[PDB]
Amino acid sequence: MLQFYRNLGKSGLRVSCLGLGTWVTFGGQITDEMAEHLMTLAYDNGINLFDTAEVYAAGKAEVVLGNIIKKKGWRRSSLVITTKIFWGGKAETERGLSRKHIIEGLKASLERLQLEYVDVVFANRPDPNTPMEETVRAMTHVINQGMAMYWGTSRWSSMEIMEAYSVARQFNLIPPICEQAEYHMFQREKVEVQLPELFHKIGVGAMTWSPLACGIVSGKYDSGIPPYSRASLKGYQWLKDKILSEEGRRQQAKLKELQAIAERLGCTLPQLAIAWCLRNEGVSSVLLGASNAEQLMENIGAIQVLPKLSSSIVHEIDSILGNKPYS
Amino acid sequence: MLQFYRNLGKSGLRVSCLGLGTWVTFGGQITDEMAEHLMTLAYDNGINLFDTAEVYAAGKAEVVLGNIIKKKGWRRSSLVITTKIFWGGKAETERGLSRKHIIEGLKASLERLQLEYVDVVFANRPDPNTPMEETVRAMTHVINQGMAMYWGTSRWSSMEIMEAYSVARQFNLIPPICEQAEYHMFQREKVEVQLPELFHKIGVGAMTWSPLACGIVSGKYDSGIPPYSRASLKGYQWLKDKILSEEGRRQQAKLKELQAIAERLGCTLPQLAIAWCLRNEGVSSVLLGASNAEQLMENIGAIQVLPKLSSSIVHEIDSILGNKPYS
Amino acid sequence: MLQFYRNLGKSGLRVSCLGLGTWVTFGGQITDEMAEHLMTLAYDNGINLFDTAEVYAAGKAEVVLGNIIKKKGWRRSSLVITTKIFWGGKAETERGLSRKHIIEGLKASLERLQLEYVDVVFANRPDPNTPMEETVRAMTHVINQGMAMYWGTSRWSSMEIMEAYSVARQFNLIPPICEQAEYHMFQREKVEVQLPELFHKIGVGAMTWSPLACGIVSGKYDSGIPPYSRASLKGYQWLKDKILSEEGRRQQAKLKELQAIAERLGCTLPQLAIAWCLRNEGVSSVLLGASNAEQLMENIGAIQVLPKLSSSIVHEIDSILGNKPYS
Amino acid sequence: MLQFYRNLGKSGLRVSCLGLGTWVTFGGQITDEMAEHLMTLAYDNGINLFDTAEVYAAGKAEVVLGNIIKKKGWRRSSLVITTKIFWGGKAETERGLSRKHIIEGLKASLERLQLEYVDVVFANRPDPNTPMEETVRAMTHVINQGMAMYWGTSRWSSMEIMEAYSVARQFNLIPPICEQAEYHMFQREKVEVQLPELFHKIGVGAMTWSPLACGIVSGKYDSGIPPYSRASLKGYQWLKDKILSEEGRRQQAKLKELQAIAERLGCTLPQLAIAWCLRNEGVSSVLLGASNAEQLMENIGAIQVLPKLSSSIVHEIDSILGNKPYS
Ligand SMILES: NC(=O)C1=CN([C@@H]2O[C@H](COP(=O)(O)OP(=O)(O)OC[C@H]3O[C@@H](n4cnc5c(N)ncnc54)[C@H](OP(=O)(O)O)[C@@H]3O)[C@@H](O)[C@H]2O)C=CC1
Ligand SMILES: NC(=O)C1=CN([C@@H]2O[C@H](COP(=O)(O)OP(=O)(O)OC[C@H]3O[C@@H](n4cnc5c(N)ncnc54)[C@H](OP(=O)(O)O)[C@@H]3O)[C@@H](O)[C@H]2O)C=CC1
Ligand SMILES: NC(=O)C1=CN([C@@H]2O[C@H](COP(=O)(O)OP(=O)(O)OC[C@H]3O[C@@H](n4cnc5c(N)ncnc54)[C@H](OP(=O)(O)O)[C@@H]3O)[C@@H](O)[C@H]2O)C=CC1
Ligand SMILES: NC(=O)C1=CN([C@@H]2O[C@H](COP(=O)(O)OP(=O)(O)OC[C@H]3O[C@@H](n4cnc5c(N)ncnc54)[C@H](OP(=O)(O)O)[C@@H]3O)[C@@H](O)[C@H]2O)C=CC1
Ligand SMILES: C[C@]12C=CC(=O)C=C1CC[C@@H]1[C@@H]2C(=O)C[C@@]2(C)[C@H]1CC[C@]2(O)/C(O)=C/O
Ligand SMILES: C[C@]12C=CC(=O)C=C1CC[C@@H]1[C@@H]2C(=O)C[C@@]2(C)[C@H]1CC[C@]2(O)/C(O)=C/O
Ligand SMILES: C[C@]12C=CC(=O)C=C1CC[C@@H]1[C@@H]2C(=O)C[C@@]2(C)[C@H]1CC[C@]2(O)/C(O)=C/O
Ligand SMILES: C[C@]12C=CC(=O)C=C1CC[C@@H]1[C@@H]2C(=O)C[C@@]2(C)[C@H]1CC[C@]2(O)/C(O)=C/O
Ligand SMILES: C[C@]12C=CC(=O)C=C1CC[C@@H]1[C@@H]2C(=O)C[C@@]2(C)[C@H]1CC[C@]2(O)/C(O)=C/O
Ligand SMILES: C[C@]12C=CC(=O)C=C1CC[C@@H]1[C@@H]2C(=O)C[C@@]2(C)[C@H]1CC[C@]2(O)/C(O)=C/O
Ligand SMILES: C[C@]12C=CC(=O)C=C1CC[C@@H]1[C@@H]2C(=O)C[C@@]2(C)[C@H]1CC[C@]2(O)/C(O)=C/O
Ligand SMILES: C[C@]12C=CC(=O)C=C1CC[C@@H]1[C@@H]2C(=O)C[C@@]2(C)[C@H]1CC[C@]2(O)/C(O)=C/O
Repeated sequence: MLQFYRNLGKSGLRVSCLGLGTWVTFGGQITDEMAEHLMTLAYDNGINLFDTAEVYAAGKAEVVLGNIIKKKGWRRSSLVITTKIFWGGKAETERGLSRKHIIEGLKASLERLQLEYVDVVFANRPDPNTPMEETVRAMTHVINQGMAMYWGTSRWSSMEIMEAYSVARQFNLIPPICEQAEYHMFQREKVEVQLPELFHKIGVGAMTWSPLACGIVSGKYDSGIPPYSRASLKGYQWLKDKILSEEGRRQQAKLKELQAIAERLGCTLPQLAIAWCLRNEGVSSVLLGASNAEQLMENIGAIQVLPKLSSSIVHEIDSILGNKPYS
Repeated sequence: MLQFYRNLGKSGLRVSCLGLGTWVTFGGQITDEMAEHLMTLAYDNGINLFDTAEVYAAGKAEVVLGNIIKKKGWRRSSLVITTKIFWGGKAETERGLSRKHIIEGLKASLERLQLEYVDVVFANRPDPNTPMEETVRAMTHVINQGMAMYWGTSRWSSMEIMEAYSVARQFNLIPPICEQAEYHMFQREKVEVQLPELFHKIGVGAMTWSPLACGIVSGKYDSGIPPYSRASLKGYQWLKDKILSEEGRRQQAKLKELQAIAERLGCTLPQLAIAWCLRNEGVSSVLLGASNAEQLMENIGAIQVLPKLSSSIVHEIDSILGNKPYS
Repeated sequence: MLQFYRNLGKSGLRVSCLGLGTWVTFGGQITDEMAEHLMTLAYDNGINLFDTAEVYAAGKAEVVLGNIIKKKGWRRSSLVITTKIFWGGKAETERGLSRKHIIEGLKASLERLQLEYVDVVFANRPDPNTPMEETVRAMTHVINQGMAMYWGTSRWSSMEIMEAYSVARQFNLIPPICEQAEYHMFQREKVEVQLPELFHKIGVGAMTWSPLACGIVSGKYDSGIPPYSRASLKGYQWLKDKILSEEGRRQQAKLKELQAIAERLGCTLPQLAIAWCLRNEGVSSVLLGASNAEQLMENIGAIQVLPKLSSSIVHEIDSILGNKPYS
Repeated sequence: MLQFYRNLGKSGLRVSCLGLGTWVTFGGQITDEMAEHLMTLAYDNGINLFDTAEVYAAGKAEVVLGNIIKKKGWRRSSLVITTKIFWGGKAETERGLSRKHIIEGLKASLERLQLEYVDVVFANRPDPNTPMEETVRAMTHVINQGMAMYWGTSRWSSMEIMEAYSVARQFNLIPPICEQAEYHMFQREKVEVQLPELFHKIGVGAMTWSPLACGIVSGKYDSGIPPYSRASLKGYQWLKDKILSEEGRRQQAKLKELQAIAERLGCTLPQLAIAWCLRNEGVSSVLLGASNAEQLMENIGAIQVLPKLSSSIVHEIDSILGNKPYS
């Protein structure tokens, strides 16, 4: 049976199995009014996890997220707000995981969010120019300063996450509680094989992103790049190329076969994809993305699909994908 | 000879052998005017220990306690105020011993109390969803932040209290100074056998609660549930059932025999019961409960009974109760 | 050659070899105007060390000391202000070295002093009811909170000071930098034998008090208790009895012989006594006491006596006193 | 190829290979208007490193630097501001590396700078009267207090820097990230031989000063002390004597030969000297000094000289200097 709320890794932080992200949309692709409606729908449906980053829309995503929280007046204690730090400006010192940028970056993010603290502050990616000890000491400092409750990693290799733990235990600092990693039918290796090891060894939880591979898994690009789609937005040529790549067309081919299973289960492809991401209880929460209310409500409906993901169905999906990693 | 003031465990915190609790009464069963009178009587009689919790009357108990302190103008340095954290709201993240709720919960409690800090912050019960290290780190954090002077446990098993100590010594954090445990003639095992071990091994003190078993030991329920009694209050059906249970009637049977001893000593059953709780010097303080001034003054009179609790009397009481635990 | 300024123990805090205390006088025996003049004379003569305590004149000494500092406008960075904590009120919890009283006591002292911090906060005496770890953790906390730069002990045995060091090194806390001990011709054992060991082993410095044994060494009580003398003040019967005791008269007998040496050196008995206290370079600073400007200026003149304290003179003084401790 | 921005030692702090210092000039030799122009030129040319000290012009240098930052409105996150502590006043306690002066000194510097924190706080020189542990604990404290991001040493021997590291690792404190050392054609030993060892062993970076030996390397003193030159300023007789010393004239002799190489490379002597200081990648940044815009722009032009410092050129320079240290 699905437990809607679960611990993020071994930490005491309880999050909904689904969260709502703000990449591309908040302060960018969608209006603040649409953003307000989406967050309200999420909150009213039990979602307590909202993710953002200092880099999203050059800080505007955080401003919008913060405005909604203040306008709606929801109790701060009922929300789990997370933000990621790494890209905070054009100046040399305004990027990275140095103590200087972690403190300056988080302080600026909190100011934009109109919050005293975030529940989890994440390193948006690894920093090849800053030693682990400095970063872990900085993360520990902002937590001790009450600017964050916990910290986590994103896009870090399992060895790098273990290195952070090593530094934390050697210098009696605070270890990370979660790794925010990409997870969907076409990106499974890290989450299915590596993360479970980190959970058992050092309690690291898995909060996944892009469950629909930026919308690709929806099947919407089955015949070209639809107008208004993310892949058609300015600054997202990389996504369009990926979709139009040889491999991208392959993916669409497999999606048609997966569509057959969805109809069979009585759900949509996106609902099948999102439910699939939560099938295994190694994933603490899946961060959703949505440009409108129809998509968000559809996505939230993935919860009803879970009970239907039998061993046979899963095996059938693995046969189609043909990318089941080795354990 | 009885020493009215004593250290709470091995810590330097000095508390009166009797304290006044706020469960059921403050902000609930009794008026704020009655609450003011009761706290004033306690304070004027040397009591410096006052206990509350974020969950009592949904925060109203703390508001009332805080209003009295401010109105009476007693020096903060002359008071020992304690509050318990665990149930702070209906949202998923508003309960438990996670760092998030410990900080948010205590901050909200202090705001209601109109205090900068409590002397002891207690975990109201064990949290099966939060690792010990997180909880001990959080408790240590609020103490270092000046929101609490010390921390303690409540309703924790002796192994769990030792686990908190283990974590504290392994990561150089602050260990707990006290366990708030139930203690009365019908619940003796933990306080008489387990707590003494913790005192000698890790200095944990014992602050006990419900010395009259919610009023049962008073003998008032000898013939049914009296009107206005706690057991007749809305939301306390559990107490009524307990009193009307097979075991509950048994307890009343033994109380009649204990009543004979009380008359013999020239005191009331409640005074005998409370004095009994303080007979052994393993108990640092007993938290009293009272819905009116007659009960409180009667209860405080238990101090004069102590000198009379001879070895013979104690043995006689053990014979009647027949529940003397094994050491 | 005498170095007027020296390190307090092995710490980096530099103090004048003479300091000015506030016991009995400030906010008590002398007017605030006299207090202002005395502190000004001290400061203008190079003294940068001023000592007080929460217990002196029930907090009034600190208020007077603070008023003078604010009125004169001396740079805070040019002063070394020390206060002692232990007796802060009539309530049970308003005394001792518990974390509660150390924090509440120092906070109240700083408020009275109108200062953000003291340079050294001292435990006024040992606390038999509070474990060392709690006290050292509390002292470390107020230093980390910026309420004090360093901490020290007073009236503690050399074993107790070593215990504080043990706790500090075991839990990585801050060790004490100084012990404020009584030192004069009739009380030499601890300072001459024990303190030097602590300096070499754990860097503890010696700041001494009552160099004239409350005025006894001045010879003023050679024929009874002079009017207006400290021994004649209300609340100082203990001093009068000490002076009028069999041992006290003995002391006066030896003082007459010491007076002969003083005349010979061309100085007064008090100057000889104070210079004697600084003869050995094991004493970092001697805290002076004075009820008027004549005494203070006389006392400060002890510095010119030092060059004259030859080995012969010292041996001659030891012969008269007959209390040279064993090394 | 030259990387304009580089890590300061192994820390995550990224600095421009050239920085601008404020010694002698800011708040002293040059007007605030000239200072503003120089800092603006530096900033606009990519320099993000600005150095000062509490002792420069008795605090006026920091005031001027702070006024410029506030007036220009540059983002704090785009700047790396460093200040040095040691000489903060005439009083005994207003100098040194004691916890008292480190905290009071840095607090006063920040107030003058109108900044909440500096990126790096440096000990301006070693303190023979303060134990290393006290100093490292104090440096760690101001960093934890958010008054500085990191700390460093200046003018410390390689053994003393290693001692700071030893203390930091023994007591789990923060180690230094950089040593600010003198480096130019006539002072090479420490930077070329000792500092590289510290970089590899404990990650300490090298930020060098006086690349032109106070202007001597410019060749301007080839025929006496030019009017308005630093050596002619009041309070700099020491520099004049050094230039007019036997050794100083020698240096000028070698400068004439170096001038030949400069012309050959198509650059000025100062550009050759500064580029020389950056030839080796063991130096993280070179702090420039300038009394006017012509000098600063000339100095910044040293960057174009680097590509020209071939092995032959370097060897030729070593032959002339004849002071190549032994590795
Ligand atoms: N740590 C990291 O580096 C990263 C973190 N994240 C986090 O994860 C969150 C989710 O990632 P995101 O890539 O947005 O998620 P998805 O992969 O689920 O893509 C969501 C996007 O796909 C489209 N879509 C969503 N639902 C449907 C539907 N039912 N039918 C058709 N199209 C649909 C929408 O785009 P459109 O309508 O414009 O086509 C929407 O914006 C982010 O907001 C962020 O918080 C994301 C990436 C990286
Ligand atoms: N840590 C934990 O989980 C717990 C902590 N506590 C703490 O302990 C405190 C005391 O517990 P509580 O259960 O109230 O204590 P008791 O068991 O002593 O019960 C007190 C209640 O019994 C009745 N009573 C008291 N004295 C007399 C008397 N002389 N004659 C007749 N009836 C009397 C009153 O109820 P009425 O008049 O309504 O019948 C009164 O409210 C609490 O306020 C709280 O601070 C309590 C429980 C749990
Ligand atoms: N840590 C601790 O427990 C203690 C700390 N202290 C500290 O030490 C300081 C000094 O101690 P205190 O006992 O006052 O010092 P002294 O033993 O030097 O006694 C000073 C007193 O003696 C008299 N006196 C001083 N100089 C002369 C003189 N030249 N001729 C005649 N009489 C003189 C005055 O008293 P009068 O004129 O009234 O006779 C004066 O108040 C205190 O203020 C306090 O800061 C002191 C005791 C204990
Ligand atoms: N940690 C420490 O103890 C020390 C740190 N420092 C730091 O290093 C910085 C730089 O040191 P500084 O000694 O000023 O540097 P330089 O050795 O480069 O000397 C700079 C001075 O030389 C002259 N000069 C500069 N460029 C030219 C040029 N192109 N042609 C002719 N004359 C020129 C100017 O003086 P003028 O025009 O007056 O002749 C200028 O003020 C300082 O500002 C400070 O921040 C410096 C010393 C010690
Ligand atoms: C949540 C926690 C504590 C607070 C925090 O900010 C970060 C972490 C991360 C790693 C956790 C840790 C614990 O609470 C204790 C854990 C969970 C540990 C990993 C192993 C662990 O050491 C363990 O399993 C004890 O049995
Ligand atoms: C554009 C960006 C920001 C600036 C930049 O110099 C380079 C990149 C590359 C990749 C980006 C990144 C982000 O902005 C954050 C992204 C987009 C990341 C990949 C995933 C990501 O990490 C994230 O957070 C998902 O939402
Ligand atoms: C009070 C204290 C210190 C402050 C605090 O917040 C919590 C505790 C709890 C555990 C205590 C501890 C001590 O002070 C030292 C003690 C009392 C210890 C248990 C054993 C102990 O280690 C001991 O016995 C030294 O002899
Ligand atoms: C109602 C409550 C709160 C909400 C809830 O979901 C479940 C319970 C159960 C048991 C309760 C608890 C409290 O509210 C606090 C209580 C009442 C506890 C038992 C003792 C207690 O721990 C305490 O503090 C005594 O006063
Ligand atoms: C001043 C200091 C540091 C700051 C402080 O608040 C208290 C102390 C007390 C004990 C000191 C300590 C030191 O700085 C290092 C010392 C001085 C130590 C005793 C021995 C020592 O460990 C030593 O000798 C190293 O050689
Ligand atoms: C009166 C006092 C305070 C109250 C009390 O219950 C008992 C005493 C006894 C001894 C006193 C003490 C003080 O007040 C501080 C004194 C006077 C101490 C002896 C030296 C002392 O420690 C000190 O500080 C010298 O100045
Ligand atoms: C920057 C740092 C961390 C923050 C800080 O305030 C000071 C330092 C100085 C020393 C550094 C340290 C590290 O981050 C880890 C380093 C860089 C270390 C020296 C060796 C090191 O231990 C290492 O090499 C791990 O591989
Ligand atoms: C004058 C000064 C300050 C006062 C003093 O009693 C003695 C000196 C001597 C040497 C000086 C010093 C400074 O003022 C800072 C200087 C000038 C240092 C040598 C280099 C220095 O350390 C520095 O910072 C370069 O800019």
